[PDB]
Amino acid sequence: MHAALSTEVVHLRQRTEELLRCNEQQAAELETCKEQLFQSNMERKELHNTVMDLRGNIRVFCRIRPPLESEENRMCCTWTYHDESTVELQSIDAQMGQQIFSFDQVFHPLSSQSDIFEMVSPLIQSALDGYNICIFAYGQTGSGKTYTMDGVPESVGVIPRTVDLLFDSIRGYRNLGWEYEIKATFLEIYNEVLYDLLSNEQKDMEIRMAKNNKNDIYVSNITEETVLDPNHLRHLMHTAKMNRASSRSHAVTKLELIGRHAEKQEISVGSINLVDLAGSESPKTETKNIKRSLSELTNVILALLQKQDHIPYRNSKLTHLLMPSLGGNSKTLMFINVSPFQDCFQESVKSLRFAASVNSCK
Amino acid sequence: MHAALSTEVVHLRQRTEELLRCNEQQAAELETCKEQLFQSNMERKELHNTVMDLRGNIRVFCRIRPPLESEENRMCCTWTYHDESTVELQSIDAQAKSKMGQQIFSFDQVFHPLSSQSDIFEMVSPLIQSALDGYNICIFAYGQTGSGKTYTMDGVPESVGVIPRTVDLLFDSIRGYRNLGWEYEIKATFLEIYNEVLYDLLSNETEETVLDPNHLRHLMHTAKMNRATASTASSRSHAVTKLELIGRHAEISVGSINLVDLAGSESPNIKRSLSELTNVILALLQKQYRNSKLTHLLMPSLGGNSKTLMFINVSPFQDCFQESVKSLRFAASVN
Ligand SMILES: Nc1ncnc2c1ncn2[C@@H]1O[C@H](COP(=O)(O)OP(=O)(O)O)[C@@H](O)[C@H]1O
Ligand SMILES: Nc1ncnc2c1ncn2[C@@H]1O[C@H](COP(=O)(O)OP(=O)(O)O)[C@@H](O)[C@H]1O
Ligand SMILES: [Mg+2]
Ligand SMILES: [Mg+2]
Repeated sequence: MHAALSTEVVHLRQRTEELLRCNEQQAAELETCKEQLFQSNMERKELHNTVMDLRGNIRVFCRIRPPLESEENRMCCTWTYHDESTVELQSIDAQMGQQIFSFDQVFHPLSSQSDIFEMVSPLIQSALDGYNICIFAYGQTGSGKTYTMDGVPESVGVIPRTVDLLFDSIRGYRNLGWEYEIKATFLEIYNEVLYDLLSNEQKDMEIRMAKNNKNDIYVSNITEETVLDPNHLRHLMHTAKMNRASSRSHAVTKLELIGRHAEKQEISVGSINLVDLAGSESPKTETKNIKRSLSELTNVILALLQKQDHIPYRNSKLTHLLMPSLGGNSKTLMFINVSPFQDCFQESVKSLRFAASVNSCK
Repeated sequence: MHAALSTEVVHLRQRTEELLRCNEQQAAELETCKEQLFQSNMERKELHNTVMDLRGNIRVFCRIRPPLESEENRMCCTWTYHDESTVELQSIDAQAKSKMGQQIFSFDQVFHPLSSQSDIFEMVSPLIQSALDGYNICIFAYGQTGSGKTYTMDGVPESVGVIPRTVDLLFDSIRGYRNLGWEYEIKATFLEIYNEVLYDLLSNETEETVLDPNHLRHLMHTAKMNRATASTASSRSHAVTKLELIGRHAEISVGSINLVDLAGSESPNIKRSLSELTNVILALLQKQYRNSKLTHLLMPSLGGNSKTLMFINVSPFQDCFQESVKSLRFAASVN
């Protein structure tokens, strides 16, 4: 019947016209809501940045690790916590002035990995909002550096926790229209010489100005993996640590967050630089450059603090590598790891001595 | 053939199922968006608290009231909002931008004339829950007559304000300390001032605890009514409202609440209490009392270790311009 079809058409055009209409109102609401969400996050980002500014763009921490179940009769020095920020160490040698230092926070032998991450988590957000972060673990060998950054399968550290935070955040960000991409890169620094950790073929790399920014950095010939998913990253990390076989080398692991918002044509890029510094201990029993680097690094932070105008980042491979992350907007976390034992008293006092020169900068 | 019109019935069935799927697609994106937008608003407001708590012990909010349903003939000046906390006013006449032509001030928050009573109280909220943690909160209303002070502190039975709204939460909080055990006693109080002569909003010529939510809500409205002031018979009265609290774990958590509705800030009597409050306040901020009955009276639920809060009410009218600028100036001065 032609009349049936004719009637089904007229109805069809009716449902189509009603749907096109109701369909254009959603498009309209979706639009404003989109705009107000972008605008809202934007302010949220700024409100977050203010809080980071108020707690400090450069904060120093202290972490005396618990003693190992295998060597304990080496009477740990005498530790006293004058408050959750100030700590003092005395030696058990029967008779300097005193040895007391202030931090932004002090973690004792019972502070869990989870507890230290809580000092870092806020920064994973800043990196996602386009800021650069640097996280160091400074101290003598055996004091706690590696266990703090990487950790142990039994109890994980800063880096593994950051990746879980990253992917969880990144995943959520999608609901805002941001598509994030992570650039992974791992490297080492023995004698002012850079070594890639995702390859074996020796190749000479070097720090050079970046394409679209003479202020940014670029390491030529290094492996820069574009993370596919957390499996891909887990593979990369395990693979990295693999070839890392030391306490006289600087291990840097950089994750660069490239956020791309398509419909708003806005781009965001921040970076996390997790550094497992080399032993700060003094030579006893040739290690020229290792004392250079560490001092250069601690001088650049001290400069950054007193707002020194022209800073010589190039005076060292490391300080040159992290230069764009030691800049203005940047935030820097510094974990001073320490050993409780007697034999480390003088060494431990050396480490801690950075806490005084940091705030004496006022 | 004409049965060839089955071509269009088919072609249409698709457009139909097309716009149908596309209908259902936008409804999902729009649900996620409102969802996310709501998460993004919460975070923003909490970080905003952390910021205000991190810097000072005194918040300043600015509130611009919309034109009353009866003032379609009053001219307004040009208002400009640059942020959520930066507002500027420009006079209507040219010769006005001839002298320091830039009136722009910054506060912890600026409320548009279309801001709901709930939007306001939402900034105050964080301070009520703070009283049960031991502090002395202090809420103020400042501005000329016809600005929004009373409407903000109290409100209208159709639209409740801060003083009422607190109450609600004040309890919903105790319903939370009464879990493993803790008991509270709401010591309410109601007074006022006229010309340095304190009266009372309860009896006629006076602290009674509260043992019933609506009970507190009663002596509250009683006071509201006992507050018999039709316009300038209230242009010089300071409507204070003490509300001390105490709690012992079921070791006596003492807090407070000091809601105030100051007198018109514009030119007139004495009104020194204000020029006095200002000094007392700027001096506290400077961080280093009986010049007015007011200051002296609430000279403890202030000072150090107490979170205070001030509202600056303004009218969007051109004839108010100097008075407004006078009010923003003051606030800014705190700023
Ligand atoms: N906080 C800690 N808790 C438990 N073990 C720790 C802790 N810190 C360090 N260790 C132990 O120290 C040894 C090597 O750790 P680490 O301190 O990172 O060396 P380095 O200080 O040279 O980086 C390991 O046996 C590790 O388990
Ligand atoms: N934010 C507002 N929204 C709607 N009306 C308001 C607002 N603020 C004040 N008003 C109106 O202004 C009039 C007087 O209010 P109010 O500001 O309390 O005066 P005063 O500042 O002298 O105490 C009332 O009619 C009130 O409804
Ligand atoms: Mg190590
Ligand atoms: Mg009034």
